[PDB]
Amino acid sequence: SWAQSRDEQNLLQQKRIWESPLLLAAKDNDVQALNKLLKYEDCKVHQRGAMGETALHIAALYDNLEAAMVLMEAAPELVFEPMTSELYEGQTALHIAVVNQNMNLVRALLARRASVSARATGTAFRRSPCNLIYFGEHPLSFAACVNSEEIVRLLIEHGADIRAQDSLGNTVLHILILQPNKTFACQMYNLLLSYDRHGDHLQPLDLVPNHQGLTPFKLAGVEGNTVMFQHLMQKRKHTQWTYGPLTSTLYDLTEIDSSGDEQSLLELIITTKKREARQILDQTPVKELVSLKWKRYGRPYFCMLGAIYLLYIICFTMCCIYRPLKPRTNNRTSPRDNTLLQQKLLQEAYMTPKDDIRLVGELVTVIGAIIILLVEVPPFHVLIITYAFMVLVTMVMRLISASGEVVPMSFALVLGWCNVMAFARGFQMLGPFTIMIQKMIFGDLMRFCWLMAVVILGFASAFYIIFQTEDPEELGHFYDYPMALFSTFELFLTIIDGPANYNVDLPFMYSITYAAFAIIATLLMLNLLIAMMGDTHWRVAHERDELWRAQIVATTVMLERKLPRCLWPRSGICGREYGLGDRWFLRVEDRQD
Amino acid sequence: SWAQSRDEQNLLQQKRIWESPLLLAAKDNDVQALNKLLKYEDCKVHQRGAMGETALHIAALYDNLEAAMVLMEAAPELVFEPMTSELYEGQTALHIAVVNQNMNLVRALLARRASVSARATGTAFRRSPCNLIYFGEHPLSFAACVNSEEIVRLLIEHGADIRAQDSLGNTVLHILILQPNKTFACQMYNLLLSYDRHGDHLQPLDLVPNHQGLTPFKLAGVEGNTVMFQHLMQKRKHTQWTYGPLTSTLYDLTEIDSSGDEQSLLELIITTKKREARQILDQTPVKELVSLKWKRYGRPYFCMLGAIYLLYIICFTMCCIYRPLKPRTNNRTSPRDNTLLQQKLLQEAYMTPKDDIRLVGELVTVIGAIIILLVEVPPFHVLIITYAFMVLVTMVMRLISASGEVVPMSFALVLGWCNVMAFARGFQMLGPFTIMIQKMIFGDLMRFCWLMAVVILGFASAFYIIFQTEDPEELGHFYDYPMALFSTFELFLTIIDGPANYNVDLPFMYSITYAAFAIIATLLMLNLLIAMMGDTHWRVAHERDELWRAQIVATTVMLERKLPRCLWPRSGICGREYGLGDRWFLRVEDRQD
Repeated sequence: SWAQSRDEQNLLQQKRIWESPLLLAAKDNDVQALNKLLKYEDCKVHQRGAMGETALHIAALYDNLEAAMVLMEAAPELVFEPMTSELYEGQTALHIAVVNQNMNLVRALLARRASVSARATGTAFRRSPCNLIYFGEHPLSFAACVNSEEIVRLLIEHGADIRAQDSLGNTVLHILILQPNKTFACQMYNLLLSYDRHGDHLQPLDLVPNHQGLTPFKLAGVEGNTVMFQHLMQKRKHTQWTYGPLTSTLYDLTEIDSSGDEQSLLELIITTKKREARQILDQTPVKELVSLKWKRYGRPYFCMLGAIYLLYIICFTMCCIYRPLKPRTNNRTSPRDNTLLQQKLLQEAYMTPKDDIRLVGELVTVIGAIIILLVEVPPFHVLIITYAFMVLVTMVMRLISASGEVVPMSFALVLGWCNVMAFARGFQMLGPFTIMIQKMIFGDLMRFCWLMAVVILGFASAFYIIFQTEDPEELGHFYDYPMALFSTFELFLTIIDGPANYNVDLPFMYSITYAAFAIIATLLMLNLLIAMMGDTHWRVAHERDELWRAQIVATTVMLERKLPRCLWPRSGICGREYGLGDRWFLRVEDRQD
Repeated sequence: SWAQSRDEQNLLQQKRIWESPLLLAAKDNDVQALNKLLKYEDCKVHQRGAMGETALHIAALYDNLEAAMVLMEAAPELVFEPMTSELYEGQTALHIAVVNQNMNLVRALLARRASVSARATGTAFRRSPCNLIYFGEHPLSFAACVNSEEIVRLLIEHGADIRAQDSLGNTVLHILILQPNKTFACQMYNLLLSYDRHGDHLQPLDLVPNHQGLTPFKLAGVEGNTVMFQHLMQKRKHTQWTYGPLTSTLYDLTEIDSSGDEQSLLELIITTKKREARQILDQTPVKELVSLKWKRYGRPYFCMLGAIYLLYIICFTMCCIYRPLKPRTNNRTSPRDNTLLQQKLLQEAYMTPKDDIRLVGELVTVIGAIIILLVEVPPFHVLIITYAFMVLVTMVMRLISASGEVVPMSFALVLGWCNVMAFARGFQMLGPFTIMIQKMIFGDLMRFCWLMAVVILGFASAFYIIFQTEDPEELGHFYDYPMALFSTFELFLTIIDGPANYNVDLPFMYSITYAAFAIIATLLMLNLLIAMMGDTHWRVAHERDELWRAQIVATTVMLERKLPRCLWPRSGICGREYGLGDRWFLRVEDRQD
């Protein structure tokens, strides 16, 4: 809707230039038409367009070098003119001549003393999926993005401050990484770091964060610009001796796995929604860390948590398959050939001190339940926190001592068991299968359960109307509509045997309909779900160890934020005694090929 | 952990050179800084690093030719200096100058009379997956591996003994095969066999075993260096007449299928854990043998064993489906609507001489059981040896004459039957299906049963808590927890019909949970196993006849070690009468294309 308002504003600008004789003469450089229009008669030069145009902006935008030469004699001060409002705010013609790769008015605007500190604070320049581009505010940032090297160099030779920022806090190095051209923009990164002359006594342009606190090295990791990222590692690495085909290189390891303000590089690789930024994990200075971090101190510290969780659920259940549950001494003959039960769940009979051992084993879960919430005072926490509710619920179900106690118990038990699926990630060749289950359910099945619920609410609603006629004493598959859904559900998954009596005849509309149910659902709708399962399985295993590797890291940093020090040293060997400084290093070796 | 100790030692060497002014001057060839440091003042030259450095080692290692020229005037005897300890033991600068492909100090070290017999016995040179390289001890072996031909030739012209060995017994030909460059290293194999001048009266360098007894021809087969292997067959073959497009070539067949110390080449191709070394079996002098060895004398000798095994198991079942087993005259009414039985297994009633024919047929298995153990006094022996236990167990179950006799009987029978799966390998287009079953179970299923046991110990543990309430007289799927696992197990494999009564109402938490069991397991967890089956099936049949060919050979040599001679001639025709010698040959023909 706003883009239409961008388009409604845009054509109004075209109708505006169509009516003004100056700006329509500013479309094409008809200089003989201009000098009759400009030099002879007295025309105002502040003819504003639909959003703040001048003729000086138009000839700069439609590549009229020669027409703007006439404009410089007539307009000495329209260089000092920003574009006005609502898409272009603070844009001048110094920006515009840069965007069209040159004009040599570029040289003439500075010969008329243009302002290179002009900030393009418009909406149509701000970072958005609405704009198809993003180049910041300053024309120096407009210079570096379009890959025009000498045009950049001219701005250095007129005082364009490299250390400028946008509203987002992004400097000119941050804009170069955000461009979709990756190799084509990498050469500017070397040229613009040739002009980092002083550094302003701290962070010499390569460590300056934005408003959200992002160095361009880490932001390169966030966007996953892999080609740029290898080029920034060339600066970071500091090679030691080389031994023929061997190279004892030494990566720097400074912003990777800190405990800083954003706590890592690695979590920022995880917590973005950009799927493609996880390609960095195959790159060797990061790939070596997460293998070393997981091999020693990662994997056995995980399984030591994993061994505790198995003994927890076995204990639970041991205190959940043994339940008090007297024989039925209460109200007897309420099930008149009807809802059967005889246990009724003992009130406070906590005698027989085998039950005191059970009372010990019950308290093992309860104390362990509080620990999980003492962890989680702030896709698998949603298992274990909902595990932590139901253990607390089933004790409140015992302190109040109500009746409906199995209904939180069954949520508690199977999610307690199915949460050790999460522990199968640290047992390699079992990792991404848990990723596969998440890919089936929230990726394919929940956008397919809307298809199965259509069919199943037809036939179950159908069969209730067919078997409204019959005595459900024979053929009790559809005695009522609530279980009719459940009864059709496993005919749909080929479990219930198919309702057939053979003592009496069936009604005639049943035989057609349940046969039509068989064709449309038993072989067809079921197997088309299986091919969706069979499609995504081949999608995962073709990228297997990748999503295994992404599983390890996000597990690892999550383990670090909830485990203290003095049991975990920060990986990579230290400095200051081997004599480089507080930067902590790790080395890696390679053959040439 | 040791690699960190390699890295902790490595940076300490960097801090060591950082503090010493001589070695830091030995980093870059600042000769004007050196002559003030060396020629003017008196500096010791035995400045040892963190593991035994000299400045003579450093300039040799960081490619300072000119700095080492100053070192030769100052240090006449540091050429005679090995690297000291714990990674580099016995390494001198004569080794180091070789590794950097030249220095012409290479010529000058021998001009200072360097020792080419120096043995690099360090840990960081020994064969390991910790080291990324392996080049032995002697610098002649360091010369040939880096593919520097004239630098090799210089060592011949100063007395480098080619016949030297490492601690492993590997000569210089063994190192050339172990390099990952295959074509790039093959040219050294011709050049170094140009200098096998005498041969030391026996094994002229091409038949010298190591400490584990490996000729380089056979070791080429063990590592599967296929490109090198074809080049070694060029030496072995001895071509006869050629007839236009025909070529009556004649491969040598000496170390392939011996009865020597390592009993073959072929078993060594099998019993390595290297999967890729079985690529040799497609190469034509070996591919022709195993086809000829299996076509005649391989296949019908296998099926003659296979015909015996079928009549064995048929005579096994014949004395196992007829069992003595009286009617129940003993304790009657112990199953109070409970565990039923009426046979109780007769003690010693061996009358009715039809049973004596059974007593004959029982002794057929027992004698045949001892033969299998008389074979196996020292993945399918584990079938037949466990077959051999249970037949012995079921006779000890008869001599003691105990009761629990069917429990070893059922292990005995189905593994007796399923061991003739192994006999389907010699019946082409049935071979690799038995390989597929091993690929499913130990390759995919046992790294997936840990996933199924998670789900199945939830829901079976769940349903026991749901159906703790109910009378199990109706709906006896879950009367107890031990059979509750078995009852959920075939709901998981879509066998048991789904527990549904329709006389009474079911408990409410059942209907949700068993429906949730249906979604997560019946279509989802089951079919994702099937796609794993459907993945590896396409992996096997794409490489079908390969793993069929590997199946034949490992079957064949296993048949040779347990069958004597005078029924098996060693294949390939003989010599000494056709006039070449004791080497036994086989010929093969080919069109040009």
